[PDB]
Amino acid sequence: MISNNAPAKMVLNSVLTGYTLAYIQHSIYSDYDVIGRSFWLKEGSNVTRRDFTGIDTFSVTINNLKPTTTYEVQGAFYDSIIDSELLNAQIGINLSDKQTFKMKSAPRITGARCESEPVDVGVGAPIVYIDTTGEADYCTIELKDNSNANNPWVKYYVGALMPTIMFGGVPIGSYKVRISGQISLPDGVTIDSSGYYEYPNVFEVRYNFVPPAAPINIVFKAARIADGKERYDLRVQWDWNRGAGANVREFVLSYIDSAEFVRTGWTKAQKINVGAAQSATIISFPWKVEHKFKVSSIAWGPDAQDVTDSAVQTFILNESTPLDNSFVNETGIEVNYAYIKGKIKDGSTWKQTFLIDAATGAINIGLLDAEGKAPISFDPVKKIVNVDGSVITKTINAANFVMTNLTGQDNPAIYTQGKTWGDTKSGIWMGMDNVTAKPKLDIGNATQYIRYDGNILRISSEVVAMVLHGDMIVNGTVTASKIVANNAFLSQIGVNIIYDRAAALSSNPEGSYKMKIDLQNGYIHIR
Amino acid sequence: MISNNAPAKMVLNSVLTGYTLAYIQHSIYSDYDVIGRSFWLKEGSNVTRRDFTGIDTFSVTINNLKPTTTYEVQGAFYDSIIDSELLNAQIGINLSDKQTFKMKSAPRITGARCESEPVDVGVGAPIVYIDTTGEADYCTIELKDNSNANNPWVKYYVGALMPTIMFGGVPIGSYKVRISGQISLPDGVTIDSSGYYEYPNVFEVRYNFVPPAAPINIVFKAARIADGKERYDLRVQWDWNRGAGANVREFVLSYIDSAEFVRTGWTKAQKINVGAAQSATIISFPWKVEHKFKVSSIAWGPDAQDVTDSAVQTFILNESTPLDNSFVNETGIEVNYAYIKGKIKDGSTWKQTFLIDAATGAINIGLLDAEGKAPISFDPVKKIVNVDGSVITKTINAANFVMTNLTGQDNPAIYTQGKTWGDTKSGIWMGMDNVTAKPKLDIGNATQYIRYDGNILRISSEVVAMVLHGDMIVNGTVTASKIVANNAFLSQIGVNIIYDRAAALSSNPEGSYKMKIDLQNGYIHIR
Amino acid sequence: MISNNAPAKMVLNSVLTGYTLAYIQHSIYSDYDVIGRSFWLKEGSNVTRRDFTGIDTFSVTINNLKPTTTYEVQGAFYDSIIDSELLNAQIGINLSDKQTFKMKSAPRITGARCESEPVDVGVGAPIVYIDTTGEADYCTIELKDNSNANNPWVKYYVGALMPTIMFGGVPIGSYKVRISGQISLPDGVTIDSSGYYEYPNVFEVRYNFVPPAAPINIVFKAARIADGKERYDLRVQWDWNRGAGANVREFVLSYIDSAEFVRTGWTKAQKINVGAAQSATIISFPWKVEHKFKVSSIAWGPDAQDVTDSAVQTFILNESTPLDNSFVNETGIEVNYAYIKGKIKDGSTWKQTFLIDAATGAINIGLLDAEGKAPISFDPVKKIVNVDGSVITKTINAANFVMTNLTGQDNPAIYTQGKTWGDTKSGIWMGMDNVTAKPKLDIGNATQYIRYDGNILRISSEVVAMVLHGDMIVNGTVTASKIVANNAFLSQIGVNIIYDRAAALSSNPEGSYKMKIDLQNGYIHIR
Repeated sequence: MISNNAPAKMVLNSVLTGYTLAYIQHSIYSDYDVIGRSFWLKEGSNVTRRDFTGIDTFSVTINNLKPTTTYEVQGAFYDSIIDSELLNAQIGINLSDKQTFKMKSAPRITGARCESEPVDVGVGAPIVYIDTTGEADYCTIELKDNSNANNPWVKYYVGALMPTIMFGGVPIGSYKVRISGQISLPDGVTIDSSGYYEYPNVFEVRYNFVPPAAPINIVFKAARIADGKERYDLRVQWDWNRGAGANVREFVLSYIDSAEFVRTGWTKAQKINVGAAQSATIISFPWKVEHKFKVSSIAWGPDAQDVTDSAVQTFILNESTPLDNSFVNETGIEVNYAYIKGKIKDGSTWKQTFLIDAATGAINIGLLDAEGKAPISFDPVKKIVNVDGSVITKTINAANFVMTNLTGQDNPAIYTQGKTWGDTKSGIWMGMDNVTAKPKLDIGNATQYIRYDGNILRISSEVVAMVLHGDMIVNGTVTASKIVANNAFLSQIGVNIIYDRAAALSSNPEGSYKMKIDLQNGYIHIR
Repeated sequence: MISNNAPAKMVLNSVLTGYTLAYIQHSIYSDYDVIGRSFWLKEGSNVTRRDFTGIDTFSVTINNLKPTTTYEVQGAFYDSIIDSELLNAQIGINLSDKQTFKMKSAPRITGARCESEPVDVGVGAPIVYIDTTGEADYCTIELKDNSNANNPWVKYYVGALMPTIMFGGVPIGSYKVRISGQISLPDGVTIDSSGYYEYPNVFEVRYNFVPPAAPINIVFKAARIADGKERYDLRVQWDWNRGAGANVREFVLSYIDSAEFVRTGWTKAQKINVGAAQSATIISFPWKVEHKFKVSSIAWGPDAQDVTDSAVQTFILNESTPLDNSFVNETGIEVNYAYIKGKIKDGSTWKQTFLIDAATGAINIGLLDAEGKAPISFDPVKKIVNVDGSVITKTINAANFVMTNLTGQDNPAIYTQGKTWGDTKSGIWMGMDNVTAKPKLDIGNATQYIRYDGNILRISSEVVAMVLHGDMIVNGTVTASKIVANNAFLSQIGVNIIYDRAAALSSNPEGSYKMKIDLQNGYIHIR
Repeated sequence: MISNNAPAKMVLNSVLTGYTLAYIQHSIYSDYDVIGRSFWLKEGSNVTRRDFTGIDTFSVTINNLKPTTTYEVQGAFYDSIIDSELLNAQIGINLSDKQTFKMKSAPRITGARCESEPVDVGVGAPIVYIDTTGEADYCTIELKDNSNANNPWVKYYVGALMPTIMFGGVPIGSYKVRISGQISLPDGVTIDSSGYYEYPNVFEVRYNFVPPAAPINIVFKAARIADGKERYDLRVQWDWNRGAGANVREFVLSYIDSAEFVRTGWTKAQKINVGAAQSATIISFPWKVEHKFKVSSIAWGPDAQDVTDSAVQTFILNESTPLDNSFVNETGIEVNYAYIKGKIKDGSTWKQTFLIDAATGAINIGLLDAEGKAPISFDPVKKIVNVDGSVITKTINAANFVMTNLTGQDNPAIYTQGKTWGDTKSGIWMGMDNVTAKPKLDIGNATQYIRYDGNILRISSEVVAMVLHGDMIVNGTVTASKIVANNAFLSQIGVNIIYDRAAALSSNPEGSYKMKIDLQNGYIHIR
């Protein structure tokens, strides 16, 4: 009736599994003869045995646990009654009920990625999205600069595991992430770590700045003029779309002369700043000289910028298709590319005085009365110098005598307008008449006057009509109808019938005489 | 003298209170007959009893703790000596001193709020301010997209509690936060959680971009001209204030013609970019044509922008109140809106030659000598064609004979200036004199000349004065004072007293003769 | 053979050292008479002793540990067999082997610093770099606003220690950091803290915005003209470098008139916006009027901006060194700063008609035939009014008779060009000839005409040549060669030899007569 009742059945109160060790909580013992414990483990197909001599300890910590497996543990006590052999056999020794414990998996990375919002401008925070799927309580994460050969590892986040671990403040450059970890145990000193695990491939952080797209739908137009001077205004309009790249910042409008691009390309070209309205204007655009127009979509990134330009689009303003042209405000001196002129506004009669036209070289002055001419207007085309009138004239240098533009029917002459050779009026006419080819002339009326034609003259008037300043040896014939004188130193005579001035000047020349010597019929009558 | 001394008094070494369970540390036992422990709890007004059979365990973990209350716990041991009845009575059984333990409150949220700095431009980090006021050691925080019906919860921060928990990197969109938690215990396996606690109302994250305010205090001014051509320069100045909205970015100056706004509104309008100086300029502004001016305060936000405009303010430059006008640099061809002219600079005498004025239509040429006229200046107003002098004249087409502008006192005439009909000078005068209504004329001196008046003539001169080219039947009277001839074929005679040229041409016509037949007194003297 | 074998040797299973307390794990006891433990500690040169009465406890927690030292601990048990004296002596009492434990150092700060990327624009996250080098598991970090006298401390990060602790979201203003900490122990209730440790000197957070540098390498140039009107175009180019300050944002080009800066400085000055191309252009620049040009490098910071300007650089365009000048497009009215003119293009002959030059005051009209003159061109310089021809002339006001510009050798005269006094031609000549100083004249041919010289006349022609309208008292001499009449009322006579018209008019005046009374030789012949 003497026996050694074996120590009571073994129970396992609590199990806490580390990565490579499990801390197991058990019950108390008896039998006064115990030596230790004999723990059996079921790996799934193979079994192992361990021994823990010394009983003062109140819990056990198995080690050398094969990674990633659920084990079944068997508790037990043994005394000197049962030897090592029977312990191997496990008969007579009490054993625990079957309990299986899970090994917490190592910290596993499942996704690493950099991301932020599409950067518009300025400096923005780039976030780091690293995803882990293990289990621990003191996980550690480290980064290393991939660029250089040596890079003392750097640890940035230490804490509990998460499906997605995100933290900012990382530098942009190359950095690859390793993963570590530890698991705690109620026994204070013991602490189990995990093997380092680096991602197979590095990743690179960068700002989300992306070059934008160039503007499209370029359209042109212009306002014809300003008030005067024909200042032609050119406006540039275009549409820029959205959907790819970065949010474009402002623009820059660049253009150059057509004839200047050929000699040199897009250097020294005309450039102006642009607003956010997608349309800038040139207020005084050259006329008839073409131009190459380009619009640039300048972007802006946190570190620098980059520009995408539209395709070249040349255009020139001409007399075709202007709009918004209500700047024709008459000012009295209307300078235009097609003409420079001076006019005087009045009522509804735009009375114009001065003009120059670059279409026919016409030069006009003074108000118009002719169909297309004015008193002192001009026309170098089909040249003509046309003028009239002169309030003050105290001089000439050449005669201004002949009349031309018709060799025969503009008779060279200075005369009274409206009267000529053969008019009863008392007007005048002088010069070289050409309807007779020689000078005509007439001064005075048609009865008391002086007439002349190039060949001959007719002066049917007297004067007081022989006034004498010299001695005459008459080369013509001296005829007459009557004669009164004081004496006569003659040469040869004629007197048909001798009257006397005793009768001649006396009344009736056949009057009182005393002897009439008629030499015609033997007539000597003596009284 | 036989007794079972009850197990010694019970002490509670340490207490650690979880949310729903308290881990209590106790002392060791004796008496060889113990069964377990009998813990009494004082809720404040009601008591509960629990039993823990089995003594191998070294500490206890009460459960089912009513939330948010300080409990008084009573430790105890009991043996088979005292039954369940006496255990209920609690007499003879030793009891512990009175200790009260506090239950740590659940994780409580007290404030949730999004905030950052007022965004000027670019992408900025929006922070999330969530405030919790509980107590735990493994607090968890999760966000959920409020927008969609289904949103797999997301956990972002795991760590110790804090008065204010702030973490960035959250998306802008809708997100509401729940709160969880756990509390650890020295016993490894046990871990107590907390019930989920979602904020009653969601909150929405957004950038701190706010529309700015429009510019104010609009003021205009202009510089009158450029060097020449009267290029009028218009400047726009305005003041933009600060204190509300976002930090404005740049501006855009838009304006349109007055007469064009009526037909169409703020479309196809003139627009230019603006700087940060709050003032942009138009270098060649139209003259006398009004304009509607608006200045836009374009903002810029991280995702997009928005513009607040000022009120319309129309203005036109005129002859009133220009400034900074020191561009009057004479160049010799001064084109102006009020006149186009050409002048020659010299010393302090701005000698001007050419002119056209858009105030009176005046057209001027050549240097001035008259009060308001020049030799070939003009004035279509009160029209007059004024010219003088001609170095070369080889032609005319009409006579240029009459004189007008005074029908009577500008006598039609071409004559020597300074001499006329009745002057002793040897000058000339011709034409239709009108102070007598008919031609006056005089060629030569006052003694040997030819005079004429429209009616009659006076030629007091001779010629070699009867030169004869024809035969004369005299229709007047042929008088005379002396006569010399070679013969005479007469008709009737008169000879008072018969002298002879034997005496007449001979000296003393009463000289040598031989018989004088005087017919007056019977006088026949024969010698 | 009776003895009290002392309790077996003392072992120390595990040691966990707090800041001020160490939790030591030990073995179990025996001997039925124990009282407690006697722990000896080796500070390095001095020893201390402690006692722990009561054995129910299974581990010990020494306190009052001198900071920052490695201690050697000695375990022990004692029974009533050995008294306090022998316990002090430590003979007979069993003692433990020698174990030394390290005290974890307090949380030490080694570096505090604010840093971010150099801010270009917008709001950016400023990070806080605080470096700690201690050891704990619940480290705490707090910030305090240095500016104000009272600032309720704020705690922002709670977690494990790290070589460098970085967290964002801090306000910019003044903030100084303190450091705290705690260390956990397996015994649940006990928790050991650390003394507060504030950095000796505060630090201030600020954005990394820094003022940029002004632009350099300023260079000027211009395009001469537009199509017409001589619109001079001025371009401004400059280079801005990189390496210090912030990334400059855009620019602003400001300039003012030279003569206006003296009166007032850089106020009311001309200003235009600028693009990122570092070059803006003025399309119509004043000519010959200098200008002061400044280019501003406006920056942009998260809160506000700041501008650094370049040095003043004045320049004026003149006839020296323009470029890109291919805007000379003839239009027929070429307005220029040096001349305003109107010309008519044709073939390779740029036929020019109208002109005004601001170099010599020349005014030109009509096509040119002279070396430097045209029919109605002008030259107020060395003044001359030159004109010719008039298609219509119906009026004059002064004679236009005299000829001048040569007092003697431009004879005042209106005459037929190419003929004068002494030519056989039938032309004319009138006026005041000056080579004789008095009028010359001739009308008609050289045989039947009227000649005149200022003094005398020669009319070698007849008329039907004595036409009589009055009665003549001849004041000259009336000579003759022949006489025919009807009667004669004479005064005194002469008749040499009495013929008769009975013979005179009859043939042979010596013909049929009847008595010839010759008074010369006593000759009375009677028939």
